[PDB]
Amino acid sequence: FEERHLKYISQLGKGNFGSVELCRYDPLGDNTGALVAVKQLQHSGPDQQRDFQREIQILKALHSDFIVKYRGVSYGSLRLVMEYLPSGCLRDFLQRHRARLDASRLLLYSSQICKGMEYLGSRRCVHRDLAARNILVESEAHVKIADFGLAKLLPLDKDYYVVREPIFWYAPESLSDNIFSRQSDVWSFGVVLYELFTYCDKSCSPSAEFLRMMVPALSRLLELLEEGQRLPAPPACPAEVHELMKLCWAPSPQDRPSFSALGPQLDML
Ligand SMILES: *CCC(=O)Nc1cccc(-n2c(-c3nc(-c4cnn(C5CCN(C)CC5)c4)cnc3N)nc3ccccc32)c1
Repeated sequence: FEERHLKYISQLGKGNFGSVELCRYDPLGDNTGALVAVKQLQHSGPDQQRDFQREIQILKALHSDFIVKYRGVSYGSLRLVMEYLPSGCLRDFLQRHRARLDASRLLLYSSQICKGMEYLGSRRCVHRDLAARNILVESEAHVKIADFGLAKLLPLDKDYYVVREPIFWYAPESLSDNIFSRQSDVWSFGVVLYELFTYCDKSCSPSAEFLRMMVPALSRLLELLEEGQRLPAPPACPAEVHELMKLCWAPSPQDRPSFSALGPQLDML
């Protein structure tokens, strides 16, 4: 993509180090292009540049109807071009349209994220940042997984990555030892199920609820969880959905289900 032809339209979100923009790719120069989401880093230390170059590679190598489709890059500051999903992130989506959405639909959105994550597993990829806010809505019927800004691939003959270089979605062994894995994303998925069936309600949000249950955070959370404390059953959440969450939140990652194992259970409800 030629920088000069990525004609700016509007800004969609603004982060700590980097922000995303809405653009139209009009190479013919006649206001008739294709609408893409473009991502840059503004003020960013070398640590954040190395990360952005992986995202571009990881995201490029993924081909799944439940992950944001990479389109290309620009100038190489390097800009990452992706498809535009105008319904915006699921967290804010479930809030707005809470009335119209029912359990059946939340199951559907679960199924799709499950399948999505599963695919990441097959690629030996750990999202490390899986939550309702990092889901996006294509349509009422379709959601895609997003922000691979903290995604890391597994070392070629290992099931886990110890990261040296967010908190309420982590697993104990990620809180305690900064160990990350497929099996840790299953934990995180347990949390997104909570988020889904609370319609991401701010009041009983994962953040609020763990704060209401308890000196710093990481260590107070790691202790709570180690002691067996988990997030509450959401108001009207069905029994099977609540059970799948508990299984997702198992202390030992080897005992947590796989997305391969999760999918069929969610789909048969
Ligand atoms: C709920 C959290 C949140 O705000 N997330 C978020 C904001 C901005 C950009 C991304 N993001 C994209 C991406 N975003 C959109 C998008 C964002 N907002 N909209 C709608 C605009 C119109 N209004 C009325 C409703 C909201 C659309 C569309 N397409 C994409 N690709 N992509 C990435 C990739 C990495 C990080 C963040 C991304 C998310």
